Amino acid sequence: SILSLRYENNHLIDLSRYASKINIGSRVNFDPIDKNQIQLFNLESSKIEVILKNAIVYNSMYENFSTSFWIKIPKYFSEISLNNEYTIINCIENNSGWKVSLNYGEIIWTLQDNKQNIQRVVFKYSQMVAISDYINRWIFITITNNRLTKSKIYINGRLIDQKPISNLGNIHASNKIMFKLDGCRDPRRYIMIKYFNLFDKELNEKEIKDLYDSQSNSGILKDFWGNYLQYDKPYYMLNLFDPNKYVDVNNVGIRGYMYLKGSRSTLLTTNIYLNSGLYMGTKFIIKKYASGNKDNIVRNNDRVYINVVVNNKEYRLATNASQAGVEKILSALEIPDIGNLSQVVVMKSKNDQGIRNKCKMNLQDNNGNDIGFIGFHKFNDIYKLVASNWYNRQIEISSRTFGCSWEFIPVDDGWGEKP
Ligand SMILES: [Cl-]
Repeated sequence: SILSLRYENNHLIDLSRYASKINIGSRVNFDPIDKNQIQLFNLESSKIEVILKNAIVYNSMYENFSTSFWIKIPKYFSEISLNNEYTIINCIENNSGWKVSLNYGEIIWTLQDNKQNIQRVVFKYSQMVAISDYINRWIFITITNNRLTKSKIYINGRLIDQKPISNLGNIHASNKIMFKLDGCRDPRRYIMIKYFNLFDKELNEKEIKDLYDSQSNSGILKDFWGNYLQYDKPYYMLNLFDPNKYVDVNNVGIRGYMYLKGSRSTLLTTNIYLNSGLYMGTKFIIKKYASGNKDNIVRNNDRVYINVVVNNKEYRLATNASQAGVEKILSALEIPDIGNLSQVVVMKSKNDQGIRNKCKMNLQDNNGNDIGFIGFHKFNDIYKLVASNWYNRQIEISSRTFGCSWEFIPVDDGWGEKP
């Protein structure tokens, strides 16, 4: 790349061979979990300016170029965000160049030539959706530009929009890239952004997929928002196969069980959003099995215990694998009475090919034999949580199955639901 903006040591740096200078304002926040996760507020002092080396300033009718980054965009909460396009990444000087801008439910790429001809490619996402892949979740952006053909915008490696640009003439962009919310009327607006890159070519579909995969951190489990999953952090649970239900407990102890039951609440602000509630049901807390590692990030193949919170008390997710049948119904046990019940969970973030997939939880007995992935099964018209090796086998012979994929949802200020 010709620009690779990364946090190292105690500063943002360009890791490219150009080592372009970076000026940060006083109100830029870096997430302590991973300081590559940059937070920009709607404040004049919340800005990053890259001073491009002269050699890489864009001034051409013919040179191809691309950009990639990940972004997490908080839910739009009120009418003040309608019909308010605001720049976030600015490389326009003297009315020519490129920029990334946001609006209500949009990510916009703009090219402007030196006669002020414009082309825009746009990603549109709805806030009128039960459970969104995009609202307040880290998503991978890629924009490519071939001066003889098309601009293209990709989301998570998938082509979303393309437009011809061969009618544009000379584009003379800024020698500065300004990361800053410019013209945003929502005082509480922020963005989170990571892994910004600029490339002096049109990336192809394979390069885009490979960049998406390589930047996915796939040896690390992720929460619903795309942040690293953590130990000792309460999470509300979502089963991806039956997303309108939430987890509940039918009594503590081995003679009770955990189950999925309908129906998520409705969150609404008239004409702004209409979503399923996410802060529902029995919270789970992931506990370390292994001694000796201070780190609170949950990694692929980590062994864990799962604690369940019921009326502000913790219990242990567990089962007696001796019960009849392949599907082992899970219970919330008193921790002092866990005895030799099966409770160790292997956490999984990636497939046999090292590609990220949704969180799976493989229950093992105390000898480390698989009891199976945690999902659910219907007994007596109730969707009880289970561990079942049937899931493991289906994955092993198909590489795909349904019911044993989960999301962990912590409270996040980009979502705004009241718990
Ligand atoms: Cl504990």
